[PDB]
Amino acid sequence: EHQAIAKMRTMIEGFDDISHGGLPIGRSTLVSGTSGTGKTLFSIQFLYNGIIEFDEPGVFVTFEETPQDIIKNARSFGWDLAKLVDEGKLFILDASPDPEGQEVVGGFDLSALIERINYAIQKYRARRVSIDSVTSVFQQYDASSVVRRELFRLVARLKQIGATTVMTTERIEEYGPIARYGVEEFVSDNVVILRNVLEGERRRRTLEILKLRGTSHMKGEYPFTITDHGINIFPLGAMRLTQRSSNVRVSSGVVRLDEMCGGGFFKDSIILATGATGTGKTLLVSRFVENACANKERAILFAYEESRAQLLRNAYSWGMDFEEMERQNLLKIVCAYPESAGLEDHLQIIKSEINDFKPARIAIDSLSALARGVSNNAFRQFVIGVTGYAKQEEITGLFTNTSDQFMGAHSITDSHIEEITDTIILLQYVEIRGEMSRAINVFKMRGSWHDKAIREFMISDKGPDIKDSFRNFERIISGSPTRITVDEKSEL
Amino acid sequence: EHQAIAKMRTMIEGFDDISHGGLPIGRSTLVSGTSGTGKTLFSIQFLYNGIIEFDEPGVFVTFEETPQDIIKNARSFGWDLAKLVDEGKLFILDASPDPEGQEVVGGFDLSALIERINYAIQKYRARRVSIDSVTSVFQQYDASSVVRRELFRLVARLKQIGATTVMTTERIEEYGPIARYGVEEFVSDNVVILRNVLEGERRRRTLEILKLRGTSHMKGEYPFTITDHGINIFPLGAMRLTQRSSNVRVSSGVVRLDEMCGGGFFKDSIILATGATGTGKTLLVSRFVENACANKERAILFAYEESRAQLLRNAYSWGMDFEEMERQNLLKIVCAYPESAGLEDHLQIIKSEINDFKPARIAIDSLSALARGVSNNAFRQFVIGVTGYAKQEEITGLFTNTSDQFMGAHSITDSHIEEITDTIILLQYVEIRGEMSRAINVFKMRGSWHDKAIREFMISDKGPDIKDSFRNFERIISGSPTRIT
Ligand SMILES: Nc1ncnc2c1ncn2[C@@H]1O[C@H](COP(=O)(O)OP(=O)(O)OP(=O)(O)O)[C@@H](O)[C@H]1O
Ligand SMILES: Nc1ncnc2c1ncn2[C@@H]1O[C@H](COP(=O)(O)OP(=O)(O)OP(=O)(O)O)[C@@H](O)[C@H]1O
Ligand SMILES: Nc1ncnc2c1ncn2[C@@H]1O[C@H](COP(=O)(O)OP(=O)(O)OP(=O)(O)O)[C@@H](O)[C@H]1O
Ligand SMILES: Nc1ncnc2c1ncn2[C@@H]1O[C@H](COP(=O)(O)OP(=O)(O)OP(=O)(O)O)[C@@H](O)[C@H]1O
Ligand SMILES: [Mg+2]
Ligand SMILES: [Mg+2]
Ligand SMILES: [Mg+2]
Ligand SMILES: [Mg+2]
Ligand SMILES: [Mg+2]
Ligand SMILES: [Mg+2]
Repeated sequence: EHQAIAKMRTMIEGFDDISHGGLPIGRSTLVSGTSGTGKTLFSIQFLYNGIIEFDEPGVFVTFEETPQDIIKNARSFGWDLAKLVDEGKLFILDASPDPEGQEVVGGFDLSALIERINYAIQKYRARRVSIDSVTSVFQQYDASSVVRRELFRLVARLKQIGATTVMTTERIEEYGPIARYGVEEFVSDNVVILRNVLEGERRRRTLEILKLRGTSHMKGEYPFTITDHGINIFPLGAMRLTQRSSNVRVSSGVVRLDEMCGGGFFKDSIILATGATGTGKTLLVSRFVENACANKERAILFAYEESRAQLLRNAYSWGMDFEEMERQNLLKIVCAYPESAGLEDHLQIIKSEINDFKPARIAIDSLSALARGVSNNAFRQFVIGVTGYAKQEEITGLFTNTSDQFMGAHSITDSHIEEITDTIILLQYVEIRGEMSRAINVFKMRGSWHDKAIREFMISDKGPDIKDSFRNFERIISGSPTRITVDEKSEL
Repeated sequence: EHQAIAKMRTMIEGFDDISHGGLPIGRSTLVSGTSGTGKTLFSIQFLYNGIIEFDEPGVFVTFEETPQDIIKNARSFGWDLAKLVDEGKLFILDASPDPEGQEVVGGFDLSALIERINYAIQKYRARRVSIDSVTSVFQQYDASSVVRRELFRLVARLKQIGATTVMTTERIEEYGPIARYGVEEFVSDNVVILRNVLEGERRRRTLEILKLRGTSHMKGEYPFTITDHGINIFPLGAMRLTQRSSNVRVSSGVVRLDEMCGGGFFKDSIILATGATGTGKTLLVSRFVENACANKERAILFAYEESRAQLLRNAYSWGMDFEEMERQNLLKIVCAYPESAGLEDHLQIIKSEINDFKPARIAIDSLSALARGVSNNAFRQFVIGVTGYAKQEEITGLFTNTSDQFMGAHSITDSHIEEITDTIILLQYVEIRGEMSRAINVFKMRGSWHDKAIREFMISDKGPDIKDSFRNFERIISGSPTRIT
């Protein structure tokens, strides 16, 4: 063909993006990674989506796992391969060793296997093939060279057959060589590397497309998660900067604030409330979530610091009843510890919820909490995730950030996310006569006018009351002001 | 001969400057890298260019990839090789192994292949030769010493024949030995290393001319990109300090601002707009991007923080009308997340757009965003790149930076780009009576006078209104002045 290689869609969520269409038709993609990375799973999701979505027959060749075990473990994702096998759509060809015994199984092996495969393909009219762990085959007594040739033979005979194949391989080091023999990376046309990176005591899964001879692909590692739906990849670096923006306004749940914001937050906008511990971020959230129920809209509240019990105790105490918001089915509370998983897991958790509850407002009490430990880049990436997800989804996001130091805060955010956010509400402590009073400033607002006032405010059972600025002070921001004016009133 | 080693141009963008001229004639250059680095694409771009620019025949010896595949793959970049083959300008010598099977045909191995490569050179009057993955050949069962002889012999037969060769090898360690057997390094005259260095979930491609017997060449790694047009290297260090410089002015889209700058910006200049989050850089960017259209001059606005939609929104609330700008074909919006690529790539995309649109003004909203995560050195290199480019293309550039701390920032740029810039507009907050007012200062202008006052300003639908300075205050730069009555 006078054309540049074409790709078969895998349908594995996110992979097709990273691969600019899927896998090159007629060629073999090697998928390698250490133990428990998702090799096998990937190979099955590949054949499975083929059958279900394009009615393209597949042949799964297995060297170590038993056809029963393969079907069985597939139920973990709601896949009945047993049924597909029956309908002649899927054909697992068992090439594993019988628990008994026979020697010299390396000669005929490949050859007899190739026509076994050939016959299978020809037979069920298959378009997709998966060979799970070729590695275990020469794992009989071979050296690099014997591996290089044997491989080249199977890739080649397979290519001639016209099958779009996925071959699996095991590794021993997360970043060491690509595949056991350091010979496979070259013999294959395409190379994909699945990583199960430790780092901390957490494990981050990532997928990289090392090379796709003939075409272009995204470069690098992409975090992904195995779920009850298989491999789910998040091309955070593929998400486009083309989200929608309306001048539609919506309320903060605190009128005076709405005023300060030029008349309520924009519907399309990511909000951030910062400030030292205890200033009142959670309050503005509660009042923010509520406001979405009072108007009969749906809102979720992912809290990483407090519980569902405490969030309800303190919320009632500020006048709004979360209980009802629940029953009526307009408010949904999540709750979980930042350590209960890794950033890639949370982002998905979040994305999930959002799909089943279709919120109109979303609040994440404390990003500063999800930044506990994680790397700064890994974090920033996460923020783009949630942020960028809700933004294109016309969801108003309110995020919290506790400043690492009360009073004297020289930077809005310690993780520098400032640029990623549309609106920024600042809460700070002001020392005024041996007493600690709050201040509330609408630091910025992208589309609106807002008010440049550092208004003090109080919290009570009614909630937050926004009073007036400290016009007669110098160094408010510092948290430790000073009074001015030296002329009271005298005669002429 | 009696003179300076002659060099054959590769025409591979940027490589000839790196190698000062091209690849040494009649000698063979070793090119190694790990899988997916572009070894093949290099050796094919070598022959392919020889044929298309110089009508120099080429012979492509393949040891693993199939001839039809090598052809097919090249379509990636829009290169019909089947044709070049059919016209006799290129010949793909298929030396790979039989898919079927045999083991006693290659007993005259090395020698026979030399007579085949040799017969082909004389046949097609080949000048350039690419041997792809010689490595896999001895990948049958050999020891280092055995590889140093066969390699030597070959290289020699081609040097005798007089062909200028490109032999490609494969590595396993991005920074370990140059080739599998740590023997090819020294059997070749030239060594070029291709690297796909990971480093933080992102890959960066670099090229390095490790050695070139007999001549000089640029030392160290240069970053490259494999695009639709093949390899493409930016010799960022090879860019000289030879940009033209006029005294002609241009407006900032804000009269008063042009007044503070002694009559606006200099056409040939890099302007920096620093300020804490919210101060108003984008408001300035927009007004700058608009002034180019009113003058019927093209301008590109590379956004990395907001969107085409939002920008358009916010632009509208400040007056103007980005919509019209677009239609009229006077303004172009880009948009992309820093993460949506590595610095090397972004640089390109930018370069790219500029070429297809020939803008008079460029605005990169938030350099500070581009600097996210990357290394400071790799970032400086990026600024020197974009900057230097516009500076040589007579393009006026407005770059934006957001300081990490609002108020009291003690340096214009955290990444330290100040020196690389001609003019620096600075925006800061100032606490006046429990309120947050703005201030704008033309911190520096290399060829003009410019006002030295720290004037306050408001943002209204109409736009930015530069007013008067805080004369009766002390420590305004501290963010929290001290009104002295
Ligand atoms: N329903 C599920 N939800 C979440 N994770 C799961 C689920 N099922 C399996 N997993 C995870 O995926 C893993 C299975 O790995 P998998 O069988 O895909 O291939 P592998 O380890 O790459 O290769 P191989 O097991 O053949 O050596 C489990 O170990 C577990 O970590
Ligand atoms: N009924 C109430 N009356 C007066 N003040 C209250 C009442 N409830 C809470 N507060 C005040 O509000 C503060 C609680 O903080 P809040 O729930 O707003 O979250 P935060 O400051 O954002 O984050 P964190 O509490 O984790 O520091 C307390 O410090 C307290 O002074
Ligand atoms: N049109 C294209 N646009 C962008 N990138 C491309 C395009 N075509 C190929 N690529 C990229 O270039 C690479 C090609 O590498 P190439 O086949 O030239 O040799 P190699 O990777 O050095 O060695 P090997 O033969 O072992 O793969 C691909 O892996 C891919 O990342
Ligand atoms: N319609 C408007 N009317 C009055 N003021 C506005 C209006 N729109 C925006 N503003 C003001 O302008 C500021 C917006 O900043 P701008 O869009 O210019 O970029 P920035 O501050 O430089 O950077 P970033 O917003 O990415 O942090 C807000 O802080 C706000 O005070
Ligand atoms: Mg707290
Ligand atoms: Mg709290
Ligand atoms: Mg390679
Ligand atoms: Mg190659
Ligand atoms: Mg900013
Ligand atoms: Mg901005």
